[PDB]
Amino acid sequence: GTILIDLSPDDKEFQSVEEEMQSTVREHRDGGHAGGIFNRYNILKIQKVCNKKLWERYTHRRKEVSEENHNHANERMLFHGSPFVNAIIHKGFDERHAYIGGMFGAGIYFAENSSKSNQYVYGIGGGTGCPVHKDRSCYICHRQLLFCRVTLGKSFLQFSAMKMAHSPPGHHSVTGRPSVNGLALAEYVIYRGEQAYPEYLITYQIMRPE
Ligand SMILES: Oc1nc(-c2ccccn2)nc2c1CSCC2
Ligand SMILES: [Zn+2]
Repeated sequence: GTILIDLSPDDKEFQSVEEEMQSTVREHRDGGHAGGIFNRYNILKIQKVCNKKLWERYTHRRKEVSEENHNHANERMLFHGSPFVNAIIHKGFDERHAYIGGMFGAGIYFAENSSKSNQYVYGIGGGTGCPVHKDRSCYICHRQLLFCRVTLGKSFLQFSAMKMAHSPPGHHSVTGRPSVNGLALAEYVIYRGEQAYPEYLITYQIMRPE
């Protein structure tokens, strides 16, 4: 079902995805332990994911959420990093892709900062790093993450952990907001796979700083 269409570096679409990817980078408090040490990426490839079946399920669910939220789906483009990016782009988000130990329970987690999702590309805590060198800060191996369409609808806002099986009643997602003793950066959780579509597949390296 899924077709990958390579975007050209001169396309305005490639450029706006690239800029979001680069501009939403932050320096993490773990000193790069999980995701590596870098200030920016080398963006090699951005591909559009075209799967009609997945898109239609996504738009059908988006319609439902929107009608349940005063005609506002509250859609945003958000990043997702995962060792499962290949299964995701062919068959969609399902419960294998959930982060069970997440602070808001087993849902699918998205970030508005690419570097946050970069921490999960090789696994939770960055796992054991790249398959070839077992280096969480590998500059050689090429990484992939997704820039996704996410339907948040009416989002339930939290500053601290609260483990849930689904979005609270009358809500369609949970947003972790940044706070003093809490999160450094935002996080967004959906508990239904049809509320995200993996629109862009980004191949990149983290860059070694000067
Ligand atoms: O992009 C992300 N991915 C994952 C993740 C976790 C387990 C399996 C697959 N992905 N977690 C988070 C983010 C970004 S928001 C913080 C949590
Ligand atoms: Zn490597």
